[PDB]
Amino acid sequence: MERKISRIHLVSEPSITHFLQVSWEKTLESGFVITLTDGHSAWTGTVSESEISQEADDMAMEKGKYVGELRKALLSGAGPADVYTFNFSKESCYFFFEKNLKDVSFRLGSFNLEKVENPAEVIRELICYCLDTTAENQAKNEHLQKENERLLRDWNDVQGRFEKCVSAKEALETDLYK
Amino acid sequence: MERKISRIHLVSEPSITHFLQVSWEKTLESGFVITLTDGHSAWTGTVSESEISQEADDMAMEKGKYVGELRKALLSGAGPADVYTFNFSKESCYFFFEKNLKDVSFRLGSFNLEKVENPAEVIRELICYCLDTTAENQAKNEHLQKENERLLRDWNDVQGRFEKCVSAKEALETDLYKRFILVLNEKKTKIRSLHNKLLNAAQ
Amino acid sequence: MERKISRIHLVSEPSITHFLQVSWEKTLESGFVITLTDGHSAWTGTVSESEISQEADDMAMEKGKYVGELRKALLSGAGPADVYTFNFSKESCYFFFEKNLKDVSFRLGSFNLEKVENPAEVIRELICYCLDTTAENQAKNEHLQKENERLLRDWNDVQGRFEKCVSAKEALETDLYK
Amino acid sequence: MERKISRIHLVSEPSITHFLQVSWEKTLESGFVITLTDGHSAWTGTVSESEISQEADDMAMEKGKYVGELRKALLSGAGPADVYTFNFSKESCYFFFEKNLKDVSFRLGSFNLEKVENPAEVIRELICYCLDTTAENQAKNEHLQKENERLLRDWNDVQGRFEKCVSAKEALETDLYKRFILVLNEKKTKIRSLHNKLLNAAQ
Repeated sequence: MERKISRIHLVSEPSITHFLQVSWEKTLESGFVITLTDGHSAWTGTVSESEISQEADDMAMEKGKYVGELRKALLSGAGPADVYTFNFSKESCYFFFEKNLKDVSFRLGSFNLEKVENPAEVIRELICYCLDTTAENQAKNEHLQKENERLLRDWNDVQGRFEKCVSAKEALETDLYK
Repeated sequence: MERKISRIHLVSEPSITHFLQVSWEKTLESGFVITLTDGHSAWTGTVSESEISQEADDMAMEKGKYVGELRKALLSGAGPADVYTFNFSKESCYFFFEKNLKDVSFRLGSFNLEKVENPAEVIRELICYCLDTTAENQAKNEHLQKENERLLRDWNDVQGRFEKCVSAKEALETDLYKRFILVLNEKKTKIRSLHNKLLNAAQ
Repeated sequence: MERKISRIHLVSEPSITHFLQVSWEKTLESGFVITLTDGHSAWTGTVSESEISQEADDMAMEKGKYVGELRKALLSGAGPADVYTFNFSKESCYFFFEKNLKDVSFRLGSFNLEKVENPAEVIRELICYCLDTTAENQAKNEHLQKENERLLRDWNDVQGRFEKCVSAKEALETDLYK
Repeated sequence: MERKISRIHLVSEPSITHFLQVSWEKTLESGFVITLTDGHSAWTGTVSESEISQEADDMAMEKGKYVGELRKALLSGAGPADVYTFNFSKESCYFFFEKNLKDVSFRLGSFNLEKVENPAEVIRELICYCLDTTAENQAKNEHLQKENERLLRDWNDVQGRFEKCVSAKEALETDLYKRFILVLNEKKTKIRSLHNKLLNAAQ
């Protein structure tokens, strides 16, 4: 399974940074689970692959394009120009996000999130994930430097073999064969 | 500032995974702030450079070795055989940790942690910090990657330019050589044209 | 425009008191200008609202919290416990301030200050500002006392009206109506 | 000690604003120290109680009125119609000021000012002094403010307690009154019960 964690700002609470954890199986369009967090409370919701496909229809868009918008808006895939906003009512339990073109905004999606009974468990899980992840990427990068390091020392060996070659030549002619 | 995050298990709470966030400026030896979390509440404390030197003396251990111990116990820098344990009284807010040696554990250090009034902000700050870290590292990957692909190309085409130089010089030289041979010959062809027609011109 | 003038002590010159003049338009986070003075020389620098927001990020803090720290440290908003220190190199032109928690200090900010070509003009301006200000606050307080004074004399009138009321009563019954 | 700061304009330097800092102990009449500044350099001098009395006599002016003039000219206590001028020779260090009367200015006083070796400290001291003043005054505001809010409440609830007293007494009294009326009646109801059944008991 795959996930993406990102930070957003709710239109109703601009002084605080909320977080988004979105996870899916093979593809985002195959359906995904979405969790919103403020670091203490947690709200989760599910979106089936049929609700997605259905929404793309209601919007006169090709499923691919819509999914694309979903990536940009929910998996932090937005471009420098793209501007997305997010809304959530901690009473309504209704979460909706919009795209803004020149200040003219249009609904892009919306779903209901239910309050998580055990938020600290979700959060602990999120941190473990990040921990494992940072560790993996640390390794990869560490292993990648060993490789670059090898290339350099591996190259330094060629230098030496070359010098020894020249000397063998600047010699052999002048000597051995006279 | 430097910052390190890791998971630990409290002796009194073996079922719930706790997190430790250590922040410091230059070396751990200069002091450092330490935060503990269960993802719901947060406790923070500070350990000064003095307290660190004091503790190290109380164990008759040279600072270096001690700072190293703090590094292993508190920054996940512990070896596979290293057994460190952590203790925290949520009523006392006294936190001490010990290194297990010869089946017996010895207190390696301690400190007090005030309860954090606003845990959420602390957790938020941690996730913010992780996001930056994940993003920062991913980029270093991609940069190291290209730097890697770069080196690999300079190699793949060095033995390319090299084989060409030789051919070049291998050519200029052969001319230079064939010439000299020609010179050696002319100096002998004139000798015959003469010595023969010279014994004709002279005698 | 708003400003705040305060006194600090540079780690490198503890025997002398330096001064800080910080000014901003609507908000501190909207960007501000900072001037350091020793009463003779002057060093000024600017901080845009984007450098601020940027710094809060690098520090894993919410813009609001960071700005808060800036107020406490640069506009003398520190609490009794808070301890901030300030550094400046009159060669490096580099100014940096740190917060100290139990003697363990952490960088909080830093910027470059350029030497002011006409320090006495800045200083004269600062004094005019203080002058105007002291005058305003003098007025306000002076006007506020006239008000308190009015209330007291205004109240003394009620006393008299009351006495005249009683007398009218202790009379009317005993007299007029007999 | 008392201290007053103000801006003035020197006749010889109409473009640069200068500052005057006057310090004294009880009354200006007891002597006082005066400092002049352009924010770069500083000149200081002292004017004794004697010199002040001497000058006042040299003008056949009663001390009181003269001290008042010094107050207006040197402590910003000058009226809207008052025109005072100031003169300073940075080469002589002689400073004299005059009051403009009937289109002609008359010297009101003078004194010498030695150049201050360390101007910065003087300026620093002034800003330090202003900081204290701004802080001290702001506090008096806040204190006067509360003292104000206080008085306003005692009023808003006095007409409250008052309306209640009346109701209280307005009640106790009505009982006290209704009783007496009852007494007056009983003294007449007995009269009838008797006089009628008494003319029956007697006759």
